[PDB]
Amino acid sequence: NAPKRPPSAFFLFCSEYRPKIKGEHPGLSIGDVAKKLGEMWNNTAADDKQPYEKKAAKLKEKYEKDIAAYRAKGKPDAA
Repeated sequence: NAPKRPPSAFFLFCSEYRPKIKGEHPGLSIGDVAKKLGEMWNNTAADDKQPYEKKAAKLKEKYEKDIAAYRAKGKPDAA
C-alpha cells in the first residue's frame, strides 16, 4: 500500500558493519556508527561497492515499477 524505498548500496555494507563497529566502538550512536561506516563506504574501493550497489539498484528499480504499477491501478481500491 505504497512501495517505499530499498537499500542505497551503502545499506548492505552498513548492515554488515552495524554490529561490528557498534561493538568495537560502543561509544557511538546510530548516527555515528552510520557516519563512520558511511565514510568507509565512500572510500571502500568503489570496486567493493559494486557488489552491494548492484543489489540496492535492482531493488530501487523494482520499487519504481511496483509504484508505477501501484498507481497504475495496483492499490487496495484498484486491484
